[PDB]
Amino acid sequence: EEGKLVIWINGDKGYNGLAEVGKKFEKDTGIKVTVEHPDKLEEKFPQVAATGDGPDIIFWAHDRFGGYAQSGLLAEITPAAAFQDKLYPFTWDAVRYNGKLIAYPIAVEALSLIYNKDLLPNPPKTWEEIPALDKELKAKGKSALMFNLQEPYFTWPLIAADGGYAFKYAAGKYDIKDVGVDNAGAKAGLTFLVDLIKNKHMNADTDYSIAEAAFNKGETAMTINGPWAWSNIDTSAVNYGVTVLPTFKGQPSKPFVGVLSAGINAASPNKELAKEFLENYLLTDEGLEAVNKDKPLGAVALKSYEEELAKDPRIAATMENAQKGEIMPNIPQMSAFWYAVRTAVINAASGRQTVDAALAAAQTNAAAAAQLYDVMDAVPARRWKEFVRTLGLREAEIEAVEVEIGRFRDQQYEMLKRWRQQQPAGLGAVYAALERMGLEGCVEDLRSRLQRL
Ligand SMILES: OC[C@H]1O[C@H](O[C@H]2[C@H](O)[C@@H](O)[C@@H](O)O[C@@H]2CO)[C@H](O)[C@@H](O)[C@@H]1O
Repeated sequence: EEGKLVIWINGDKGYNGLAEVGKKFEKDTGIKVTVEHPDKLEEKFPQVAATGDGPDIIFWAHDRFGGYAQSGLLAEITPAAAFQDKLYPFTWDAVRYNGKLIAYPIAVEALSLIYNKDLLPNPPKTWEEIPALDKELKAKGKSALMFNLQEPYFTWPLIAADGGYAFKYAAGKYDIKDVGVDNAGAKAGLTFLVDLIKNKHMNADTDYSIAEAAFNKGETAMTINGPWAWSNIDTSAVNYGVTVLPTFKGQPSKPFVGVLSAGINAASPNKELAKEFLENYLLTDEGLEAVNKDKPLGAVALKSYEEELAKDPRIAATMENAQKGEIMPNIPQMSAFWYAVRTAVINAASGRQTVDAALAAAQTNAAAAAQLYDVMDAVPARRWKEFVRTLGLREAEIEAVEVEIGRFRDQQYEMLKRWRQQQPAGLGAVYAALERMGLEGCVEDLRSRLQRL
């Protein structure tokens, strides 16, 4: 409410360093700033966004924000040109949706190969030598590589290496009908990983926590993680280097590059309080450093502080894997891409389906669920569950998109409920709700539009 900014950020980031920026904002303003890191906040936000229980500011990679923006869930970001010139232009590209800036870019993230120099002074240049490397390391009682296999964010670089892609980009924007998840490149990539499991070089149940504790206790020679993981490795007794990810079939693995961004809730009563903290407190040299001290940000978007961080060879390696990778689209159809790839990798890793059944299933489901967003606002009110039931698409990854779209539609009805009570609300979500509620909603919609002038 008024007199407080509640901020949502994921738990693997420096929320205590971010809180320290919230203290300094309170010493000058008296305004209290609370930072919390809820479980599944990226899925919890579309549930409580337009309600009085949503955050004022939400921190996540830029790929989740276009679904928020298209729903009208976030207020438009309009900094002065003098403030925009303080950040790199490509960071603003990642937060521009339909010509509108929708968030504040914070830092550039990219996965890197992190290795123990004591167990491995020269890291492998190719994926293909980890099998032979692991055998020599399992004789030593250890393993070669352990990383999170439960999230496709970590496994996508190998899948993308030989030619996999999410949505084909061609001349200005992406084609959601062109998904490259089961092409010859993505199959060879996922086959190599599955080959590592069946050959006893990796465990299919390895997650983030096990892979981190194994590397930080010297049990595996390598892991794959981002800049946020460096702080936990510093505290342990391992001398580590970070460098390029291995190549596959002679081509560099292409990770999905995420730009950590801060979006402002369109239903927040303290939008101006949020921009002042963001523009004049966090996005400063001493604000970024308070967070980077907690757990590192990576290549920050602030050009002044990025001069100091570019010295770090760990930052240079992050940028090298980011140029070899590709930036994530911010389109709402990314949620459909992820949900379908998570199931394909887990099913192929556990052997429940072959690499071919897994990647062909995800290809059709990701291309089918992508079209649901094109009619999310068209389906008339009270009819979304009826619409879903009629289609009969009973696939887990497709209905995960149906549920989120249903969550998006509910928040637009909350925005209309507040807007009718002269409360803070996003006008785009108000109109999106009104334009699916019959002829009287379209009269109330346009009548409103005509008084705005
Ligand atoms: O897994 C940790 C890592 O996850 C994030 O990457 C996400 C992506 O941003 C989401 O849209 C999700 O659907 O897909 C990926 C997970 O599979 C962040 O990019 C990163 O900061 C975070 O550490």
